Amino acid sequence: SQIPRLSAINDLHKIWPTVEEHGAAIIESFLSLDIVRRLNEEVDPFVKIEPIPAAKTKDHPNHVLSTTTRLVNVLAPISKAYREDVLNSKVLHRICSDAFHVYGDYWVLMGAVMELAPSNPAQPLHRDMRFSHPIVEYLKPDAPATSINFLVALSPFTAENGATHVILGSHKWQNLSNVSMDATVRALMNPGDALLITDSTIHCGGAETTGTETRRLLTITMGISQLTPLESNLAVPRPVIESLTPLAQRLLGWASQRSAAPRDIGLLTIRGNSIEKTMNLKAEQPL
Amino acid sequence: SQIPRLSAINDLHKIWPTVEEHGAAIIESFLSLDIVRRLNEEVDPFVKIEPIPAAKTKDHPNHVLSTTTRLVNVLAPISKAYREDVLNSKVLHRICSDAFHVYGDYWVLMGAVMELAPSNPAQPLHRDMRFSHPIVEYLKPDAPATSINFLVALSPFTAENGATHVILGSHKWQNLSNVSMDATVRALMNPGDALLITDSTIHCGGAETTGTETRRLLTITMGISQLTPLESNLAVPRPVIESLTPLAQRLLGWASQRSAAPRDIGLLTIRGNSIEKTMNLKAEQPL
Ligand SMILES: CN1C(=O)c2ccccc2NC(=O)/C1=C/c1ccccc1
Ligand SMILES: CN1C(=O)c2ccccc2NC(=O)/C1=C/c1ccccc1
Ligand SMILES: [Br-]
Ligand SMILES: [Br-]
Ligand SMILES: [Cl-]
Ligand SMILES: [Cl-]
Ligand code: NI
Ligand code: NI
Repeated sequence: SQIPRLSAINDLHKIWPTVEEHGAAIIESFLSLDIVRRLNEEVDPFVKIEPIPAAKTKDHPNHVLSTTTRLVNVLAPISKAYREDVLNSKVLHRICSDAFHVYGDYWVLMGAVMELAPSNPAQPLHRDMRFSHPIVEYLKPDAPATSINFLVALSPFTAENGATHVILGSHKWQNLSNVSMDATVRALMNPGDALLITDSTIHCGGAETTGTETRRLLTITMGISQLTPLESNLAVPRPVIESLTPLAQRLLGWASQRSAAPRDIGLLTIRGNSIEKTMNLKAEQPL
Repeated sequence: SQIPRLSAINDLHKIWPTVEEHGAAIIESFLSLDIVRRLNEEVDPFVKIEPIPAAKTKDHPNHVLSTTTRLVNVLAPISKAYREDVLNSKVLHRICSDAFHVYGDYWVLMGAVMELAPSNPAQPLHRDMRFSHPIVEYLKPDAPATSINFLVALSPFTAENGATHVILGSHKWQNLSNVSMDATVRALMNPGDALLITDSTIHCGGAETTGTETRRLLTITMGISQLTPLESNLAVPRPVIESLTPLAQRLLGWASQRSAAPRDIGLLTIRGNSIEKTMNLKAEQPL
């Protein structure tokens, strides 16, 4: 059976329950085509200048991604559409608050644009977070998901051009001897549609088989504020940060965070006060 | 039987193995009396001006600590002795690399001076991290410790003045029906001695029974770089940060971090480069 498809408008309350059951759901029109167009236009140049993932120039090379893959993260300074429209997505925030209520506050572990070159091979079937957060492998099997991944199509996802594979129900698997491409279904998606998976969903990028098509996606890993992001916004200029909403500032680690503990003592606090109170960080200041 | 006592000089390799077995160890002369004297002198005024833990002025009040308790964190800007001597402690770094090798890089979750007023009541028996990191409760029982706590005496720890209680072996307990003050032994310590416990060691601050003695400690929670610190150094001036060693900068979240994954892709990275490379952060620059 196929990946459940849900409306961002009509089925909002059904999205997280669907992922919790099946380990994957397609959110049709997660981003409007206007937001996709502005996002694509803004990141275009940064994708073109991005070297190979394991470039000898990098002191944090990515040895896992194929040499044809280009990944651009820390999108806040690059993209007005990302910092304003995506970081304040009503649909994203409803799903994340549904997903992470047991733990507390959530933030962006990584927002990245990925462009796959023609003839990009299929990724091995995997769970995310295993190259950055070894801790997640030590969580009890039934522990609520500590991160989820919105794979947003920025170009068409087809069977031919390497649309994502998922194994439905694999987020609940402990024994992995049944892991095979035989067990997968595809995320066929229009630009702005999003495939939502958990950190336990077994999945992979598909094989690009046309030899002509370039596939692009926005991957948003949302995780509990108790886990360290893969990416830093420490070098984002304060003018850009102060142009954001307080919620967007929190998602980029420019605010203190709270756990769901009844008498929570907080994260990234400064002698009982928040980052934002201490540094007198203003919000929604046009540049 | 009593908490094992070890020399910082002679028994360095024995410290972590001792804690892994018994859940607690006393490191005699962890800090020299000179470092304790300079630390005490530097934090003295900040302890005196610190309001009650749950002060109505705070947007992150601590509702757990007794009203008599004063906790001062983000010590880097306050204390030269902390930022230089403590953050670069050869003994601390050997123990942390022994403790956290399975996970990867570690950093400071919180460095805090705590002063307990005369007649401070005993804390309830507890595990640390339960008011900040709900995630830790979902770790498999046998998961390696993701944080440890150095409770460094800055004044004498006596049975009379509320020396820490620990239950030896309690870091391996799953059933907690045997938790009682009957099962505890005391950390009797001279200034500069440290009680080392894990996030699973059942322990409590003791009852101050003299009505005259003020007890002070430096608590250093060291944790894997995959867990978010309780405290932020985001507001520490760049001059102070650039006065530190690269290792000290990493411990305060002013560097990218690495996991122990064979093909680690890193934490707090910026398009495959480190915070320190990106921002051209210099180190060991006198003010
Ligand atoms: C390596 N790797 C990434 O770089 C990555 C990229 C985008 C979003 C999350 C993410 N994290 C991963 O765990 C990851 C998985 C992965 C596995 C197999 C093949 C290629 C990737
Ligand atoms: C509340 N609380 C703290 O504030 C604290 C202080 C120093 C170092 C770590 C730390 N984290 C805790 O988990 C904690 C435990 C705790 C439990 C019972 C009573 C009083 C404290
Ligand atoms: Br993909
Ligand atoms: Br104590
Ligand atoms: Cl790839
Ligand atoms: Cl207390
Ligand atoms: Ni993946
Ligand atoms: Ni404690």
